[PDB]
Amino acid sequence: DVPLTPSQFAKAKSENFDKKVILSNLNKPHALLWGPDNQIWLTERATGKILRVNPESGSVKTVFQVPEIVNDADGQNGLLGFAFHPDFKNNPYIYISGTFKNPKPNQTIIRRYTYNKSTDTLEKPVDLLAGLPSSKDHQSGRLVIGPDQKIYYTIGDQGRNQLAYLFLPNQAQHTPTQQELNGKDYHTYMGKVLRLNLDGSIPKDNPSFNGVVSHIYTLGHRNPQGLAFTPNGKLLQSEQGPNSDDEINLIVKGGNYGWPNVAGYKDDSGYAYANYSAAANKSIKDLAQNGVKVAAGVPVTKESEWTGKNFVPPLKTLYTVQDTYNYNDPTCGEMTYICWPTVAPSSAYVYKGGKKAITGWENTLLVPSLKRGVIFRIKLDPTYSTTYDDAVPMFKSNNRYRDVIASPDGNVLYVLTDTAGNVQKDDGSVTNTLENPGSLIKFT
Amino acid sequence: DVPLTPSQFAKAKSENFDKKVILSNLNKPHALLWGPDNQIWLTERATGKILRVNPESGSVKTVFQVPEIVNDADGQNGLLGFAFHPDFKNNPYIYISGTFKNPKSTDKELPNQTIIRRYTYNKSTDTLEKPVDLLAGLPSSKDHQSGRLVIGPDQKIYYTIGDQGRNQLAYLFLPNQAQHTPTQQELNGKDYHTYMGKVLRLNLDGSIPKDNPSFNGVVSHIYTLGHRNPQGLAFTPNGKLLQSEQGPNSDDEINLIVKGGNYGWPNVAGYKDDSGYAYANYSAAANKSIKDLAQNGVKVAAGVPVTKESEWTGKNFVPPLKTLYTVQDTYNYNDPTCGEMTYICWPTVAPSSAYVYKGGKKAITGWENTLLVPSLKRGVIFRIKLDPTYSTTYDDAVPMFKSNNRYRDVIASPDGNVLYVLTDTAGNVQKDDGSVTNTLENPGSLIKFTYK
Ligand SMILES: O=C(O)c1cc(C(=O)O)c2c(n1)C(=O)C(=O)c1cc(C(=O)O)[nH]c1-2
Ligand SMILES: O=C(O)c1cc(C(=O)O)c2c(n1)C(=O)C(=O)c1cc(C(=O)O)[nH]c1-2
Ligand SMILES: [Ca+2]
Ligand SMILES: [Ca+2]
Ligand SMILES: [Ca+2]
Ligand SMILES: [Ca+2]
Ligand SMILES: [Ca+2]
Ligand SMILES: [Ca+2]
Repeated sequence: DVPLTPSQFAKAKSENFDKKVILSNLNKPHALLWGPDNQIWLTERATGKILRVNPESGSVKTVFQVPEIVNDADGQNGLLGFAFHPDFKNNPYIYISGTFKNPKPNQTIIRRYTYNKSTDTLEKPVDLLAGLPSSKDHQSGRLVIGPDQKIYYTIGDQGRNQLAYLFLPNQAQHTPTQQELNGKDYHTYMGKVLRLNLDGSIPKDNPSFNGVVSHIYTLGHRNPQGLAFTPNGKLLQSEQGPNSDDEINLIVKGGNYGWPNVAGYKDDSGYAYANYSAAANKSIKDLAQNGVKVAAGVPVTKESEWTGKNFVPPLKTLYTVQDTYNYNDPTCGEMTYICWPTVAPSSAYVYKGGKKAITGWENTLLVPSLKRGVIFRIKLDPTYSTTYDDAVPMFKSNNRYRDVIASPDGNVLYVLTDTAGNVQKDDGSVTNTLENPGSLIKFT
Repeated sequence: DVPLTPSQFAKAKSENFDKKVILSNLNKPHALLWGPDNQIWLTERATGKILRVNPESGSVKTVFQVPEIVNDADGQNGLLGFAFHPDFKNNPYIYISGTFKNPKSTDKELPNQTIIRRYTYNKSTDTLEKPVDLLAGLPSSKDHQSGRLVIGPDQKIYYTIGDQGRNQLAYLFLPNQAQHTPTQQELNGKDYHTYMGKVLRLNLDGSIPKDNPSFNGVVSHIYTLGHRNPQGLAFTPNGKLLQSEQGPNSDDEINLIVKGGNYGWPNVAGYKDDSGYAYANYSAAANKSIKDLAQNGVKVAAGVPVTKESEWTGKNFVPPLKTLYTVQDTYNYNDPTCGEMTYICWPTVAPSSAYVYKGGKKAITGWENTLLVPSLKRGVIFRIKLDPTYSTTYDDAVPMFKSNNRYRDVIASPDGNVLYVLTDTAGNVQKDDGSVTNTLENPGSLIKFTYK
């Protein structure tokens, strides 16, 4: 898609909705879910707390706090995954993923907790899968259980080939060896959508890569923070691209999603793969022009020059631009990245409507934007095969939307907001003064 | 997708297949189908003939010649639609569409109508009898007629009807109707002028299906709108409707036909990316003596209104699964390696058809869930892979059977180890070096390609 202008975003205030803050003092609220008790359960990434807010009153109780969660003030790590069991009534289990120190600097662990209604807390912990990659960047961590009862988990590319991890060789394309996988060497589990049994083991019907079946379901992802199933069993996803091509992808078994060789469509438009991990002298500066304009010494590969297999394109990109696009926009003062042709999707929620269904939102995908302070409504067709028209921005505000769910009746939306950060105001300029820090707000 | 280079096309020779010309010098062979009698049936667009060929022996027989078929030697009109009834044994019906004089016209060009008609096949007499007009009075012209006709899993006739070439070449100043929809009043008087650049869905008796999508309040024969020249149309085993379509100077498409979907033509070619194309409305040109620069709307003569794809106020837009090809605004549409024929070097392939490879007891390795797209101007058969559910494409369109021929249509034998293709009798094609020729290796031919 084509970038919306600062003007277009500013006029997307969603006047037709009543805004109402439920919670205010929250420490990096990450994910929120509609609990099996008709209560909203959210998480705090830094602290590892699992709250339970009464959606009708706003009363909150700290159910449990995941112990030893590591969190870098400058990072995206901490308590990440968070899901319930499909049949909670009969199987009261909660699934999470978090950043924990690795005695042999950190690892990522997918852990199952056992819910005790009597004491109303989490007990009997079992590690489903550990030794997973960890860094301060692009951890992703969306954890959902599918219609097949499998754990679907997104694990980012750890931020390799950019910023702090500029010269680390991106492994979104890398797959494990039978020998490594046999030694629980999950170093390849970067930029992947994992699919695992409820005991952390490898599903026997998982896709094969290099003659090897592992926990990998799909590959070639950057920072896929959005992951949600549709009423008909399809897997929609939202992902963060580089200076461009944030995506809405349809996850399919064994599908290769191109990162880092391809950002968005394979069109050689506005992005080229500049591999800094192969640069001669590692002193070379990343010009931050999305690979379109690079410093001498860095091997650049056109997406069209990629010799990949099973490449699956996005259903939509926010946004795709041409090579003439200016990645240094003066409108964003110093924070030049906020003026990049992206929206920074923090999640992906599939709106199931209800007896109070918002009119015209049938088969829509809600995608919250961090940097743009909007929540996108992406309409798809009844079969969830394609998108109709564009991504319509909603609830414009000086806030960084982190997640979003809807009530059963489906007339009220609950969104989480970043405790702090940079967001684009009504003009093209930027600010770090967030209107609603670490909050759970409700739109009716 | 990004355009292949002449050299990449050139090496797509396909040595892994045996090339064997069955027939030659057919009169503008258009569509071929695999008959129930395990014999190959093909159509001759100009003459209106229906030929039955013996796959192994090559014996031809003119089974039937559709009477009054109108065809301009220079146009894309004539006998178009050609389909058998799914259960041909119980229901021996052949469905066609063709250009016929319209006694009820009021124009120069626009003197013809397109008619979807049913024929009954007589076993012992071996010819088509008892003709039944199902839907007549359909738009007609020399350009973009499309005319693919398939019978859907729902027992409905699905038909592609091009935008009639409006807004280009000989119809440059005619207002494109791809996005237009019929009023009830028009539907009552059987006025189907708006049936342009559409995928029609109609009952077998030719009436409007009660469960057809609505467009601006009216349920008509329209299933999907906003098409240019959709020559490819084929159902996948799981009921999905795949389609191939010709774009302007760029953005040929592989589309997934979705009920009520707006495929955007002419305001959008390929993705809504505002890249390489722009909608220049020549019918609204200030001074109409102006010329069409043929630079895909990026650069147009003075006086012609131009609307960006992003400025398009349309709804239900469905983007293509793949574009052949998409390029940026800096693209040079005046490519000197094609010289006098500046159109063949454009980032397009002129997809001539769309065939779903169903495999079989001798299926080709790795061809599961593929879509064979014959290219006219590139002399290749693109093999496009999709996932098992036919939801997405895998990788790019791979060129096959490179040759100085205009591939028109393609099918596979039931066992799946041989491909049968039709080539144009005359026309332009890109040579291995990127330049143009009209010297076709196998003019109006029926070629069989057998696998390893
Ligand atoms: O393209 C951008 O301008 C931009 C902005 C932001 C942002 O504002 O937080 C992120 C990203 N990109 C991004 O790629 C990304 O993976 C990301 C993660 C986060 C986050 O807060 O967890 N922000 C962002
Ligand atoms: O862009 C092109 O270079 C190009 C080439 C050709 C061709 O080679 O026939 C056609 C077209 N475009 C085209 O747009 C088109 O609708 C078309 C129809 C036909 C045909 O033979 O029926 N060719 C072509
Ligand atoms: Ca980004
Ligand atoms: Ca991708
Ligand atoms: Ca791209
Ligand atoms: Ca064309
Ligand atoms: Ca289209
Ligand atoms: Ca376009």
